[PDB]
Amino acid sequence: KEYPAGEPVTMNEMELAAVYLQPIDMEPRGMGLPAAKADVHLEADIHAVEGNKNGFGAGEWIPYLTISYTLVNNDTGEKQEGTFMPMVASDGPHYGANIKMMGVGNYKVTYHIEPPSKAGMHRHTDSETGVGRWWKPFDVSYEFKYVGLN
Amino acid sequence: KEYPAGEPVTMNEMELAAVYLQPIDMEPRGMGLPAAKADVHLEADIHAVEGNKNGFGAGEWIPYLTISYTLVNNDTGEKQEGTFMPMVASDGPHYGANIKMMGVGNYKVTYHIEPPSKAGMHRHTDSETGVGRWWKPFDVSYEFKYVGL
Ligand SMILES: [Cu+2]
Ligand SMILES: [Cu+2]
Repeated sequence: KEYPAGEPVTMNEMELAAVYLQPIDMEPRGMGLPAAKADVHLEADIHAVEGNKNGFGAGEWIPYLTISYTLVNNDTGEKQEGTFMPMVASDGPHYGANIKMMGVGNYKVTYHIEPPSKAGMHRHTDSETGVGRWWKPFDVSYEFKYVGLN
Repeated sequence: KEYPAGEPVTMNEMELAAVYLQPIDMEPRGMGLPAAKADVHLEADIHAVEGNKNGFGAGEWIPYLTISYTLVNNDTGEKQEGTFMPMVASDGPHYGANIKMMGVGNYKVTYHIEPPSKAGMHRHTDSETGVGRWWKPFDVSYEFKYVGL
């Protein structure tokens, strides 16, 4: 049971979507909220589309991103902020975190995305094997209605 | 991927090959060997194969690995230790480094490989979407004859 958070959007030759699930157990455990103390596992789903200039083929996961989120309950104004961790689940690698939500309501979440160069991935720059410069850091936002999972 | 280094190995539901090519330029050339001071760019080409239990589909690049190498010129006995960086080129992501070789001859290179957990990748362990435990760190070796480029 996976829940869409807003609509996927394409920016910088990547398709970027936000989704959530019931809370997960992660290894290493003890980092972040345990499933029992969270309402959802929120993810950033990010893959190359056709035309990617940074060396990724269409559909490939984009690794080494640094992603922060700012989550606002629009009904109350209460917010929370954090960073996602890279992880892998049975249908592949993604970025995510367990999240305790802030009640039923209309939410907005914004993901601030930093390119792979900022977490240790290097690019070939020669004419023979090289790729283009990385895109500049950017934001994407999603609006969704949270009603709980049960 | 220009010059194959030995034969690919399939282990831990990954195919692992070594290749080298001419020295390349890297952004921003940080802690690494400049192309003008190197003989080759040596790479680890590592992708999941079918039955991978760690969440990767067939042919997918394995990200977040930590890889070091031990390179031995078997003819002279001279040894070199170093590490690879994650790297993207026109044909996709890989791990590699510019390397100064130790003369022409028969070589062995061993890659020492640590799983994505060491570089900060977490795993779902839940029943519905969880994956198996990571494999333990391991070595893969390649024998090749280096004659220059
Ligand atoms: Cu997740
Ligand atoms: Cu490289």
